[PDB]
Amino acid sequence: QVTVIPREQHAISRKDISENALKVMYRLNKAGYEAWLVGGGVRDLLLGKKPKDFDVTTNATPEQVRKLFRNCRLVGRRFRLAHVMFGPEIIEVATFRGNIFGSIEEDAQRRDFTINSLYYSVADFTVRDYVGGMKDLKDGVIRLIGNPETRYREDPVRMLRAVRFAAKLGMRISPETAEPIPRLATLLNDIPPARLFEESLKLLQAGYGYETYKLLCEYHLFQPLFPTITRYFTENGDSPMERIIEQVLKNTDTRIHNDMRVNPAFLFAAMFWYPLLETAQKIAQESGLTYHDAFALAMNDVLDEACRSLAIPKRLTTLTRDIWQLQLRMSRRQGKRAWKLLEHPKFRAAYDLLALRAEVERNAELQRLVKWWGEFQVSAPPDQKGML
Amino acid sequence: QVTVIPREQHAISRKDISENALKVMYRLNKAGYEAWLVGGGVRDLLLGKKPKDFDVTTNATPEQVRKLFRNCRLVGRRFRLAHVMFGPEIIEVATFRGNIFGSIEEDAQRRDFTINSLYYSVADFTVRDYVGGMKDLKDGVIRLIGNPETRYREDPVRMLRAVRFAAKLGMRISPETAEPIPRLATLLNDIPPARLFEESLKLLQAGYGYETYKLLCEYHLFQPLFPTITRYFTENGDSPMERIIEQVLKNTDTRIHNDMRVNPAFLFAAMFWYPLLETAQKIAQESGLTYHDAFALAMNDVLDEACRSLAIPKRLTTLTRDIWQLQLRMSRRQGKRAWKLLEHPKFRAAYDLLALRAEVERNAELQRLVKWWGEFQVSAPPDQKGML
Ligand SMILES: [Mg+2]
Ligand SMILES: [Mg+2]
Repeated sequence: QVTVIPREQHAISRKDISENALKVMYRLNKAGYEAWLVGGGVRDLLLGKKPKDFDVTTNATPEQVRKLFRNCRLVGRRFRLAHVMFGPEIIEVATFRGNIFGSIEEDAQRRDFTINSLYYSVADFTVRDYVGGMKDLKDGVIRLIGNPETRYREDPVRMLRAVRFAAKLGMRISPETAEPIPRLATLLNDIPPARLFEESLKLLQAGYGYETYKLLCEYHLFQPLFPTITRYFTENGDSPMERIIEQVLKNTDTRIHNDMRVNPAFLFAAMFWYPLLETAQKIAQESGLTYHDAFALAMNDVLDEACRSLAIPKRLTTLTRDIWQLQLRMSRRQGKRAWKLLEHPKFRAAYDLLALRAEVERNAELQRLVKWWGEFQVSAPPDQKGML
Repeated sequence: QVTVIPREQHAISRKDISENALKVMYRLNKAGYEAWLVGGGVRDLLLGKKPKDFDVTTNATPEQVRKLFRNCRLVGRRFRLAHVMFGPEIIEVATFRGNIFGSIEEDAQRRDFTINSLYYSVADFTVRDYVGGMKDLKDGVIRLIGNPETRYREDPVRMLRAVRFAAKLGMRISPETAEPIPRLATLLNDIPPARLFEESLKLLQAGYGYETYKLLCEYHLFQPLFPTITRYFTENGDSPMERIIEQVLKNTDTRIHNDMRVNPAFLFAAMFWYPLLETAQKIAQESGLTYHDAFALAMNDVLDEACRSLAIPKRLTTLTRDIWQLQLRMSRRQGKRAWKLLEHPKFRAAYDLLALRAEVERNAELQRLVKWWGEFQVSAPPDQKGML
């Protein structure tokens, strides 16, 4: 009913707050086609927040669009979606969708959620709401577009996004859009591990991982992704592993909010720590082997388990292992062979994993290794001498 | 004299300590060529220690050493002196010198010091002492070769080497080999700037820099190199700049010896600190403007006149700029920018410069900033937050 809403009444998504990606819409409008702003920004802008990306949408063949920007630095590849560069600014320019494409209204339906589907045009300063969009955005409601049941089945990932946005923005998930999940959760295991990875970092790294974890668990959507971990929760609720994941997420959340670059390998080596430590002690007694070699074995075990669900890059995995290895050495009350560690490119991680280990296990013996490497890592060579 | 010494009369020097340049010498010997092991390690082997390098000399022309090795990996270039590469152990094979190329007695002549001219042949397990070498190396005396006065004028840098070895091994410089230095020192500003740099680092950044600095001051060899510094020495003997330098050395020494790695950008940024700080006081209290901007000129000046003597690469200077910059940033008690700062690459250095600035000045309003940044960088995010 309320399809087109004008500048004065829409929380002024004030023209001037649009990264000059207007210069790209202009070349479109000034070229016969029409161009719009969708999801990402238009959502945030209308809310109030500082948008985190501007995505334009046009009705120009992904072909015509390629022609109109020969002078421009457009990073090709990939169908429908055309890319354009400036500085630390890249502009997504996707053609509508629907023989394939068609109206701006046809496109508004293939999109996932309501709020993420509001259109803005700089030409008339109006925003088109061909979905609950506006109302939902107002009430703080994440609502899936078509028939939940059907869409989820078509692309199970949508279940994850539905919960992610729900935790990222501070709103509740739509009723008819929430029911299906607990059931269909299982449906993710049919997804390339390559992807469940990509989409997993967008959940926990991204800066809202604590809340997003509170949800991914309360919708059994955590199960499919992290079996190796699910397995160890204690109905109790205070397992030291459980605490570790909660904290490491609150902390990784702080970092991302205070702009501090973060480690993806750290995250995993933190979550999978106790389960690793468990499979370590298990193979120890069940095969009377030496601890250092039992643990060294367990690493391979836990990884190809997780790796089975989340395709983790061989890159990140190497580090992880190291972040763990150091958890051994760093305890052995070492001597003049410690400088060697203080130097490891991973000492920082390893340390911060020991910061936590001592924090959650409220173990005084461990918390000593930390108060020690605490001094020894910031000390100066003279004192660092004596210390050893 | 005693020209040749047998393996039964010369310190261990058992062929089994000669890593495997042996395979480079054998290939020559099998070809009707002379293989002598000369220089550093050949000296050390006698003392007992372990050779840090293995170089070899032969009566084979450089274009001959090329044929008999066209197979192996020759990191060629460099007239004379061919480069054989095993990998983490590269061997140098250089041709005898003189009309151009000559014999072993001829080569032993154009060689700087005594102990650095003993030859060894796997062929007959004998060391060749054409120069004083043996005696010198026993008594522990750094004696030059020909006529001190003329060789120093030939290549002034030779004097720097004189102290360098004098410091490294625990030996004394020969009387005749010393007399000229105080007088001839000034001959160093007639030496390319970039070249001094090499030889400057070869002195301090070599893990002997404390003993080598003292010997550079006692022979007035320091002055020609770091004019910008000499200028602020105080008659009283131990100012704050005069402690800062002895410490940065004693420490950069400690590191190198406990096989750590070391930042040169740091070494300098430390020495030249107070001087910069001095050009700040004047540039400020005169032509009076803001301490920040004043301090910004103080940098360009110091580096300019300092880089007039030493040729510090644009690279190194830029990191020096940083370490200094951070000394103010870190100064002002504050936060939220803190993380944005803790993430700075040259932060590790900056901290350690404050480490010293506090030690030397004994000022408890700095040792205070240290006890802070010290704790703010070892504790995890929950505390790192409350500390602001
Ligand atoms: Mg982007
Ligand atoms: Mg060398």
